[PDB]
Amino acid sequence: AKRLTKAHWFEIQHIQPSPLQCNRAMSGINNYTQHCKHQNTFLHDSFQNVAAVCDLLSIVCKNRRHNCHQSSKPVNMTDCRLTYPQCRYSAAAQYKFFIVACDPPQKSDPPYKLVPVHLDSIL
Repeated sequence: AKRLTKAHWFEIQHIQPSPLQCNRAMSGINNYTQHCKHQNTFLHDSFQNVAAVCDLLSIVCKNRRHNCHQSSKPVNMTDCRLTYPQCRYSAAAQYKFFIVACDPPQKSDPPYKLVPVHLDSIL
Protein backbone atom coordinates (compact mmCIF):
# COMPACT_ATOMS: atom_id res chain seq x y z
CA ALA A 1 0.00 0.00 0.00
CA LYS A 2 2.89 2.32 -0.84
CA ARG A 3 2.33 4.03 2.52
CA LEU A 4 0.96 2.69 5.80
CA THR A 5 0.05 3.78 9.32
CA LYS A 6 1.92 2.26 12.24
CA ALA A 7 -1.15 0.25 13.22
CA HIS A 8 -1.64 -1.02 9.65
CA TRP A 9 1.97 -2.18 9.54
CA PHE A 10 1.42 -3.86 12.92
CA GLU A 11 -1.54 -5.77 11.44
CA ILE A 12 0.46 -6.80 8.37
CA GLN A 13 3.38 -8.00 10.51
CA HIS A 14 1.66 -9.55 13.48
CA ILE A 15 -2.08 -10.29 12.92
CA GLN A 16 -2.67 -13.70 11.33
CA PRO A 17 -6.11 -14.95 12.43
CA SER A 18 -5.77 -18.13 10.42
CA PRO A 19 -2.34 -19.73 10.34
CA LEU A 20 -0.24 -19.63 7.21
CA GLN A 21 3.08 -21.19 6.39
CA CYS A 22 5.96 -18.94 7.44
CA ASN A 23 7.56 -18.96 4.00
CA ARG A 24 4.38 -17.66 2.36
CA ALA A 25 3.41 -15.21 5.10
CA MET A 26 6.86 -13.65 5.33
CA SER A 27 7.12 -13.02 1.57
CA GLY A 28 4.94 -9.92 1.59
CA ILE A 29 6.61 -8.48 4.67
CA ASN A 30 10.10 -9.05 3.25
CA ASN A 31 9.08 -7.35 0.00
CA TYR A 32 8.18 -4.11 1.80
CA THR A 33 11.56 -4.07 3.59
CA GLN A 34 13.70 -5.60 0.79
CA HIS A 35 15.38 -8.10 3.12
CA CYS A 36 14.77 -11.45 4.80
CA LYS A 37 13.51 -10.54 8.29
CA HIS A 38 15.31 -12.81 10.72
CA GLN A 39 12.38 -13.45 13.08
CA ASN A 40 8.68 -12.69 13.26
CA THR A 41 5.81 -13.59 15.59
CA PHE A 42 2.31 -13.99 14.14
CA LEU A 43 -0.61 -13.73 16.57
CA HIS A 44 -3.55 -16.02 15.74
CA ASP A 45 -6.38 -13.65 16.67
CA SER A 46 -8.33 -10.94 14.91
CA PHE A 47 -7.23 -7.32 14.66
CA GLN A 48 -10.32 -6.34 16.63
CA ASN A 49 -9.48 -8.71 19.50
CA VAL A 50 -5.85 -7.66 19.67
CA ALA A 51 -6.92 -4.03 19.56
CA ALA A 52 -9.15 -4.65 22.61
CA VAL A 53 -5.99 -5.30 24.64
CA CYS A 54 -5.24 -1.60 24.25
CA ASP A 55 -8.22 -0.84 26.55
CA LEU A 56 -6.64 -2.83 29.42
CA LEU A 57 -4.45 -1.29 32.11
CA SER A 58 -1.39 0.51 30.80
CA ILE A 59 2.07 -0.73 31.77
CA VAL A 60 5.69 0.06 31.02
CA CYS A 61 7.21 -0.90 27.67
CA LYS A 62 10.75 -2.03 26.88
CA ASN A 63 11.54 1.51 25.62
CA ARG A 64 10.40 2.91 29.00
CA ARG A 65 7.18 4.45 27.65
CA HIS A 66 3.91 3.63 29.43
CA ASN A 67 1.61 2.97 26.44
CA CYS A 68 1.89 -0.83 26.68
CA HIS A 69 -0.87 -3.27 27.57
CA GLN A 70 -0.76 -6.98 28.40
CA SER A 71 -3.18 -9.54 27.00
CA SER A 72 -5.58 -10.92 29.61
CA LYS A 73 -4.95 -14.51 28.44
CA PRO A 74 -2.37 -16.27 26.25
CA VAL A 75 -2.98 -16.65 22.53
CA ASN A 76 -1.75 -19.12 19.96
CA MET A 77 1.09 -17.82 17.83
CA THR A 78 3.54 -18.92 15.16
CA ASP A 79 7.22 -18.03 15.58
CA CYS A 80 9.05 -17.84 12.24
CA ARG A 81 12.86 -17.96 12.34
CA LEU A 82 15.02 -17.40 9.25
CA THR A 83 17.06 -20.50 8.38
CA TYR A 84 16.57 -12.83 -0.62
CA PRO A 85 13.90 -12.81 -1.98
CA GLN A 86 14.24 -16.58 -1.46
CA CYS A 87 13.85 -16.48 2.32
CA ARG A 88 13.21 -19.79 4.11
CA TYR A 89 11.96 -20.17 7.68
CA SER A 90 11.45 -22.68 10.45
CA ALA A 91 8.19 -22.49 12.38
CA ALA A 92 7.29 -23.10 16.02
CA ALA A 93 3.83 -23.08 17.55
CA GLN A 94 3.56 -21.09 20.76
CA TYR A 95 0.92 -20.22 23.36
CA LYS A 96 1.93 -17.09 25.25
CA PHE A 97 0.75 -13.78 26.65
CA PHE A 98 1.74 -10.70 24.70
CA ILE A 99 2.27 -7.00 25.35
CA VAL A 100 1.37 -4.42 22.67
CA ALA A 101 2.15 -0.70 22.57
CA CYS A 102 -0.92 1.32 21.56
CA ASP A 103 -1.35 4.88 20.27
CA PRO A 104 -4.36 6.99 19.35
CA PRO A 105 -5.41 6.22 15.77
CA GLN A 106 -3.92 8.12 12.86
CA LYS A 107 -6.42 9.59 10.41
CA SER A 108 -6.21 6.52 8.15
CA ASP A 109 -6.79 4.01 11.00
CA PRO A 110 -10.10 2.60 12.23
CA PRO A 111 -11.52 5.08 14.75
CA TYR A 112 -10.97 3.12 17.96
CA LYS A 113 -9.84 5.01 21.05
CA LEU A 114 -6.43 3.31 20.72
CA VAL A 115 -4.82 1.04 18.13
CA PRO A 116 -1.95 -1.47 18.52
CA VAL A 117 1.28 -0.31 16.93
CA HIS A 118 4.08 -2.60 18.21
CA LEU A 119 4.56 -6.08 19.59
CA ASP A 120 6.58 -5.15 22.71
CA SER A 121 6.90 -8.56 24.38
CA ILE A 122 5.84 -12.19 24.42
CA LEU A 123 5.80 -13.89 27.83
